[PDB]
Parts: sequence; C-alpha cells; structure tokens
Amino acid sequence: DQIAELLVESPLFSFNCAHFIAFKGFRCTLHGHNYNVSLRLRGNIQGDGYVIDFSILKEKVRKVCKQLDHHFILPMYSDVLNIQEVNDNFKITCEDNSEYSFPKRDCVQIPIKHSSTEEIGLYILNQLIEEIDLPFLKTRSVNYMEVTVSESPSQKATVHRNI
Amino acid sequence: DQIAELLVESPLFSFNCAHFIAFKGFRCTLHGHNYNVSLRLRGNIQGDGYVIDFSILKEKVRKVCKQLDHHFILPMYSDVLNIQEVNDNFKITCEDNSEYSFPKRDCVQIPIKHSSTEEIGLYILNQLIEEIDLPFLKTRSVNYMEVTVSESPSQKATVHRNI
Amino acid sequence: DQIAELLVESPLFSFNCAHFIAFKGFRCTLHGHNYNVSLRLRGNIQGDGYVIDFSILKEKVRKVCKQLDHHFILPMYSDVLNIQEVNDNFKITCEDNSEYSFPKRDCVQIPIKHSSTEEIGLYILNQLIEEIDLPFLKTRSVNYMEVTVSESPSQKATVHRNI
Amino acid sequence: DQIAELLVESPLFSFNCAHFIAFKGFRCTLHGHNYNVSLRLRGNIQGDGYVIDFSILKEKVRKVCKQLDHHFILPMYSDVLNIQEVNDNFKITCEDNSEYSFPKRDCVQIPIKHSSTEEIGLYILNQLIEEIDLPFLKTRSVNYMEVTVSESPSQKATVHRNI
Amino acid sequence: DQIAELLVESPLFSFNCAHFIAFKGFRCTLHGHNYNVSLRLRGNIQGDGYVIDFSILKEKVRKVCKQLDHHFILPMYSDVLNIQEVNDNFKITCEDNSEYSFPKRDCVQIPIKHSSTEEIGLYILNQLIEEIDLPFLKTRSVNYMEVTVSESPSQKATVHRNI
Amino acid sequence: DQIAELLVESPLFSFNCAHFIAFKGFRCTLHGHNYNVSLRLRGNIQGDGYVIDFSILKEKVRKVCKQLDHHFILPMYSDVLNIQEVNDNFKITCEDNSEYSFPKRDCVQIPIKHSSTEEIGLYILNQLIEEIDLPFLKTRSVNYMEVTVSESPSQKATVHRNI
Ligand SMILES: Nc1nc2nccnc2c(=O)[nH]1
Ligand SMILES: Nc1nc2nccnc2c(=O)[nH]1
Ligand SMILES: Nc1nc2nccnc2c(=O)[nH]1
Ligand SMILES: Nc1nc2nccnc2c(=O)[nH]1
Ligand SMILES: Nc1nc2nccnc2c(=O)[nH]1
Ligand SMILES: Nc1nc2nccnc2c(=O)[nH]1
Ligand SMILES: [Zn+2]
Ligand SMILES: [Zn+2]
Ligand SMILES: [Zn+2]
Ligand SMILES: [Zn+2]
Ligand SMILES: [Zn+2]
Ligand SMILES: [Zn+2]
Repeated sequence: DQIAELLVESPLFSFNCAHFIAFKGFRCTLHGHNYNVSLRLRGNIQGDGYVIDFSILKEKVRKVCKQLDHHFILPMYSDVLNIQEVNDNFKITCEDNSEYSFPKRDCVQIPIKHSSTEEIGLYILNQLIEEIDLPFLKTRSVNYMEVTVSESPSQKATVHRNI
Repeated sequence: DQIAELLVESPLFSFNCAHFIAFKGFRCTLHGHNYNVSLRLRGNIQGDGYVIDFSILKEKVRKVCKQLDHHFILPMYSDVLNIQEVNDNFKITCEDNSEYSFPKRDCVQIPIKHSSTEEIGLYILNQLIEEIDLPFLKTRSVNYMEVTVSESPSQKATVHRNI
Repeated sequence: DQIAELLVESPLFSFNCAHFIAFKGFRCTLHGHNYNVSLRLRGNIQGDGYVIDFSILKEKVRKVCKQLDHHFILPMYSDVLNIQEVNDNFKITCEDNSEYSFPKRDCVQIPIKHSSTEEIGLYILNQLIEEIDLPFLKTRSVNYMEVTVSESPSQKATVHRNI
Repeated sequence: DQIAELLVESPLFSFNCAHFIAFKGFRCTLHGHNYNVSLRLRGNIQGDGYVIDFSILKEKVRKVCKQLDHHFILPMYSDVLNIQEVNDNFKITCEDNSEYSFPKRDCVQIPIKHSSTEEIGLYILNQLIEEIDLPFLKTRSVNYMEVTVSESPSQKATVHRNI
Repeated sequence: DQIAELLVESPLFSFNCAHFIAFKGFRCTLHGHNYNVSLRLRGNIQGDGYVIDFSILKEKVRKVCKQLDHHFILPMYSDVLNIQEVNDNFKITCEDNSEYSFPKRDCVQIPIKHSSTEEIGLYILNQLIEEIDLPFLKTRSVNYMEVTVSESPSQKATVHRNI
Repeated sequence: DQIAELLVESPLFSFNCAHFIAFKGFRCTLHGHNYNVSLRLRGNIQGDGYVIDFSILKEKVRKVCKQLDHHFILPMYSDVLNIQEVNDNFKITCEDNSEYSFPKRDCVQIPIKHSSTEEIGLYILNQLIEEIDLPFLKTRSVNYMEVTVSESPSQKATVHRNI
C-alpha cells in the first residue's frame, strides 16, 4: 500500500467566538477571535483512489465549528471561575471578583479547564473523531488524526491522536 | 508633481474584540472577531521621496487598534440597547429582554449606533486622522484617507474622506 | 449619509470548471481552473447599521458559483466553434478541425462568446444582480456593483455596473 | 552534520488541468483545477552552505508541472473507464454509459488508476525524483522527498519516499 | 463596448534587491527587500474576448523585474549621495560621511532621486509601458495603467498614468 | 499529559537584510530579502492551559529578528571571503577579486560560513533558545524547538533541536 496524508483547511472552518483567559493569579478581559480549524490525517490510498473523501472531512469540520460559532466559550472544569446559574443566564465570577453575566443560550459549555487554543484543539479533535466516526475512519485505514486550531493567523496549537 | 497612493496592511493592525449585533427586530448572540484594519492614502511624492513615512502610518494604526483590542465593543448611541451602570459593570438589556453584564473596564464605549464593520470603520477613520494629525497630513499633501475594516478575512467595509 | 463600500471574497466563492479558449486563428487545449469570484458594492449605511447584510451577498455569490461549478463552460455565441447536439452530448468542432464531445449535463451553456475571464465576469455580474435582486439593492441604496473573477490567483478581471 | 529541511512552494508550481473522478458506482462531471505542487526534502547542509540549491528544485518542479499543465488528465489503469482510440481522439466511456471525446494531444496519459490528488501526488513524487535525479540527490545527502499536491487551496494530499 | 480592468500579481513579479534610504538629515543602513510588482489596467474587451492577453502582461512584468533583481538599487539623481566611479566600483558617500563601495555590475543605476517605493513604482510604470509598447496598448484600447510596488507584504505604493 | 505543538508565524517576524552568496567557484551579486522566521515547539499543556504563553514566543522572535533587521549579513567563518577592517568599514574581497565596502555599523557579523537560509536558520534557532532561555523552556516541559526561515515566500529552510 501507499501512505498518504490529507489536509483540509479553509476560511469556512471557522468559529467566531468570545472568550477570556483566566488561570491562577491571572484574568484577561473579555474579547474574541475568528478561530480556524484545520484537519490532517494519514491512511492508505483505497481502491477508489482516496484515503477518505475530502467532502466528508469538510462536512464534519464545518459541523463541529458551527456548534461553537457565534457563542461565548465557557469552560466547565475551570478551577478559577465561579459559574452560577441565574435565571436564564450564567453569571461568572473571577478570583479578582470581576463579574460577567451572559444568556445561557449565548454560551457553549465545553468540557475544558481553560478556553486556550490548546484545550480547545483537544476538544475539537475528540469531537471530529466522533462526528466522522471512529469505526468509519478505520474502514478507510486512517491511523492518525491531527487538528490545528488558530486563534488568529499568527498563533496556532496542534494536537493529534494515533487511532 | 506625481500622485502616489500608499497602502499599509498587516496582521498587526488587529483588534481582537467581542461584540454582538442588535438592531430593530434582531439580536445576535455574543461572539467575537479578529478585526483587521488597512489604511490607504493619496498625496504627492515629497522632496524626501515619500508621500508620508510608512513608519508613522504603522505606528498610528497600531495605536488606534490597541485601544479597541481585547475589549467588548459597546455602542453609545444604539436605539435598541438599554445600557445601565451597575457598580463597576455595564448591564446591557436587549429588546427581547436578553441581559448581559460586563466589567466596564472590559468594554470600550465607542460613539456608534451599531458594532457593525461599517460604523466601526467610520469611527477608526476619524480616530486615525486625529492620531496622525490632520494639519500634519496636509503638510505632506495627503488629500485622501481610506480605511478598510475586516471582521473576518471574507467580509470587509471601506470608508473614506477627502481632506 | 455615509458612503461605505463592502467587499466579500472567499475560497468558497469558487467554481472548478473545464474550458478552452478559441478565437480566430487560435485554439488552446482543454484544461481547467478553480475560478474565484469577489463582489464589491457601494451604498449608504442604513438605520440598521449595514449597507446590506454580508450574509445575503455570501448566499447569492455561492448560488451563482454553484451553477457553474463542476462543469465544462460552453459559450453560446462563439463565432469559431461549431456546437452540435449529438444524442445527449454536445460535440464541439474548432476551426483547426479539432473535435470534442461532452455529455450535455457536464456542460453549462452561458450566453458569452469566449470563456475568458472578462466575459465570464460580465455574465456573473448580470446574474448576481438578478439573484440578489435589483429592486432589493435599490431599497438598500446600493448604487454600484462590481465583480472580480480570477482564473488563478495571479490573473483577474473586474467589471462593474452603476445602478 | 546538521539536518535541514527545505520547502519550495509557489503559485508557479501549477498545472491547470481538466479531469473527472470515476470509481465503482460513481462518476463526477468534467471540471478542472489549478493544481499546485510543493516539494519538501531533508538532507545535511553541505560545505557550500546549501542542502541542495533551491534553483534546481524550482526548475524541476516547474518542468514536471509544465508537462501536465493545460491538458485533460487521463488515467491509464482505471478499472471503470473504457478508453478507445478514435482517429486522433481518445473516446472515454463510463460505467453509466456517459461518453466523452478529446483530441489525444489535449490529454496527458498518466500511469494512475484515478485522477485523484493522492495518485497524482505519487506520480509527481516519482517524476520529480527522476528529473532532479536520484544519484544527484544522494550526492547532496538528501534522504527524504515529499510532495504535496493541492487541487484547490483547501484540499491537499502529501506523499513521501525515504531514499 | 464593455470596460474591464485586468490585474496581474504574482510572487514571480519580484526583484530581490539591496538599497538604503538617504534624504536630507537622514540615512538608513544598508538592507534589502523582496520587492513585488502588480499591474492593473483598463480597456474594452476585444473581439477575441480579452482586453489584452494576460501572458504578455506576465512576460513583460517579469522582464522589468528581472533587470532590477539581485542588484543594489542606485539612484542617479539623489541630492544627498556622492557617487564616485572607482576602478570597477561605485563608491557612495553620504552626508554623515558614511562610505560604501560596490562593484558597478552589482548595481542597477535608475533615474530616480530616492530608492523609495514610490519612485521605484513611477520608474517601473514608465518601463512597463515601454516594454509592453504604448502603441500596442492603444490597439488593445487600454486607457489606464497602474503599478503597485510592495517593499514588504505590509507597505505598498501605487502609481498610474492615463494613456 | 497531553502533547501539543505550538506555531507562531507572522509578517512581524521579519528582518529585511542585504547579503550575497559566495562559496568555492561561485559569487552572486549583492541583493537582499525580507526574511521571515516561524517558530514551532512541542511540550505538554500545563496547569495554566498553555504549553508556553504565545506572547513570550512573539516577544523573543521579534527580539532576535530585530538584531538582524536593516543590516548586511556578514558571515564570520567563510573560507572564500577576505574580510578586512578599514577605518570604520568592513572591506570584503571575493575569490574573483570583486570588492565591497560597508560601514561596520551597517553589518551584523554572524558566526556562520555562508549567509544561506539553512545556516541563518541554525543561528536563529540557537539564539531563540538562548533568548527564551533553555531552563525556562524545560520548566514549561518544552522538548522540541524548530525554526523555519524563509528568504522569500517560495523558499524556506527548517532546522530543529531536541532539548
Ligand atoms: N499558549 C497560548 N498562549 C496564549 N496567550 C494569549 C492568549 N491566548 C493564548 C492561548 O490560547 N495559548
Ligand atoms: N454588512 C454587514 N453585515 C453583517 N452581517 C453579519 C454580521 N456582521 C455584519 C456587519 O458588520 N456588516
Ligand atoms: N486577458 C486574458 N488572457 C488570458 N490568457 C490566457 C488564458 N486566459 C485568458 C483570459 O481569460 N483573459
Ligand atoms: N480524498 C479526495 N477526495 C476528493 N473529493 C472530491 C474530489 N476529489 C477528491 C480527491 O482528489 N481526493
Ligand atoms: N513612504 C515610504 N516610507 C518608507 N519608510 C521606510 C522605508 N521605506 C519607505 C518607503 O519606501 N516609502
Ligand atoms: N538551498 C539554498 N539555495 C539557495 N539558492 C539561491 C539563493 N539562496 C539559497 C539559499 O539560501 N539556500
Ligand atoms: Zn483570546
Ligand atoms: Zn460579528
Ligand atoms: Zn484557461
Ligand atoms: Zn476535481
Ligand atoms: Zn528598505
Ligand atoms: Zn539571496
């Protein structure tokens, strides 16, 4: 067989989100980004001439991005935020006693500790593998999946999993 | 004399901000963008060989961007937001009764009606002309100033003023 | 009022097509391109804070592109091609007696003389104005529409209409 | 010694071709692309200060691209196309009985099964190594050659060989 | 008739040159740039379907660039440089008594006062019109020629002539 | 733990320098480039949610670039240049007896043999590790550092060190 590595990357694989960084002894102000996601994978070229169809990769990256897009990204497991449910809002209180409140529907609660590029990348990697489907990946011989997330064109984090 | 048109554009001329769109009968969710600003100008080439030094354009675009960067962009003159001062926060209430609250220091209050690309462009154009200095522009023979603001690589608004 | 100029441009505004150039005393070989379309317009900023919503521009550029995408572009009005209907194919004969045949369904017949970037740009401009809708443009105060078509990143043609 | 990895990539390393995808139970329509080729290699920095001269890499990528450019890409080993020689044309018949005919001189017959990005990448990799010359590569200490082919900016396949 | 505007722009339209800025009361250090040139023109679409063939524009931009490429750019008409011919070198003395010497063959003497982007743009515009040929432009109905020169991706000057 | 790989890359990580290539039996003319530097690193995501803060990477890449920027790059260890100190200049004599002279302050003397992209990359890699600080990198768990240097957008060299 012949190994090939596929890359899909596009201005469409975007989610335009608000967030703020907080960790021990530090809190940044609320702001936002046009995050962008690329996906790279490795498998053998199949009898149909593809490792896996690009169209499916594009469909599923778009799907995951679309869930995050146009929301405030809210970590679930942060040790430095107090996240309160107040009526139909999340009220967030930082260690410096700064306070924020957002409609719950404007927020996407993600099982991460920090809304950093790195942790968001790991989350997306796990979601992309679920959406494309792990058994389906293995039928295509895919053995490696890698996600790059950029928070702006100049700063990216890349994570992978051997499958 | 010889007319020349200068363009300065860069990933540095950025402000990474949160905002949300609201106008009559419409409210989007809180989200964010890596806004980018380019500046174009026209004047005659001076005896020193420049219309105006690129370094000054870069310094001042960076300065204006830096004031907006890492904040929630809050319009001052919106007819569809109720903006309340609560302790050290701005509490914002929309026509659909959605409610937000942010530390005032996380917000940049801008004399616009909507945090649209177009209105933000007009605001930046006016600020850039103040920062570079209008009399200084006229000493360099500059007669045209134009700002492009992008909210993402695929959507830009451009405004100008004849001076 | 305040004039603003909007630009929408994206790798999505694409149509990946085959074509070949033929004009008097010249015929190139069959080949293809990832054509890309940008749209620029001018109007006044409306009470909602937009000249016109970017989402509608993106929707309609995508629509026009999608009709052309994945087809052979066939001119209707060429003076140097003999275009024959043979069963469910178009058979095309050039002045040098070169012959081609394609399934009609693989072809998009366009009311142009040459599949040049310039003529394709004029065709798209006319189609985009129909799709977005001319009366709707005038309600938004749009007075200028301009299309750029690229046949590769290094060669573009731009056409406009005052409306 | 010191390992270095060289990358050459450029809008010039292009071939603007028509093709169509066909494999069992599937046929797309005729269309085209601005394919782009990048080359990456690894060797030790030589006493002249280069792993290998960039100019030679650029010359040979251009050469291989130029053979494919402005042609229909025709696979030789497809199990789902019937490729007939008719006078000075290739007549191609698909499993759904769709029929195409092209002048042979407009076609480039390539020893692949599918005109997919992956198979085209393997073909180019093999050709680039022949053109630059394998013994010449080994005199420069090059031990790794890798080709990326893009069919559009958003979809790429990458193949390599250890030499 | 139909007006169209053509743009050609490419990483190939490059000249990698050394220069330094000097004007009254100012001298920068010797350094260099990958200058890039784009050309924009306006004419009517001709009976062959082109305003003018892109290939000719590309050929001639490459030609002009190639004359400047890999040289020190030496102004002829500077009021602040003393340019001496010493054996087979140019010895250049600045107002601060700084001194440089280069082989004449490493230098390209250009009829400008300052090696600024603006003056280099005017020079290239004049050369491009000579190379493509003014009478030939008028046979194609071209009435406007415009050159953009960038000294780096973030700083460009644009000059034009109505013809 | 979770491995992540960070990339920082930007038009700001630039140094606009003059240089010329000389090695045995070869000398190019004086010219220049907008060199660009990217940095890639690998470590584990720390309890603060970062492998290492992007801001520190950006600060230090800028610092190293800034030392080289706006100078002639002068190798220290070339076997084919005769480098003489003459008053406040370096006079450089090549094997073909070509002669150059530059103010010492316009030159940056770098401990390399050739001003090639590869050797400049190794030098920058070593400097970046010193500037960010090796012990500080190891506190962040960083185990891999990699620098890419481009002399123009189309030609790059990449070097790394396991730490
Ligand atoms: N490593 C890293 N650094 C950062 N610095 C500032 C903002 N975000 C980030 C981020 O998400 N990751
Ligand atoms: N015209 C325009 N349209 C938009 N659509 C969605 C979000 N923002 C915008 C915006 O800022 N301007
Ligand atoms: N002006 C122009 N020139 C061209 N040259 C070659 C191929 N296509 C074209 C084209 O579409 N337009
Ligand atoms: N993997 C892969 N997928 C594709 N999907 C559509 C068209 N071409 C392709 C192609 O060439 N490769
Ligand atoms: N306007 C202008 N400004 C500059 N600043 C620094 C270096 N070059 C330039 C230049 O060429 N033009
Ligand atoms: N490999 C390599 N080749 C080159 N060719 C020309 C100029 N510089 C270079 C260079 O710096 N590296
Ligand atoms: Zn952020
Ligand atoms: Zn928005
Ligand atoms: Zn073509
Ligand atoms: Zn295709
Ligand atoms: Zn310079
Ligand atoms: Zn060089």
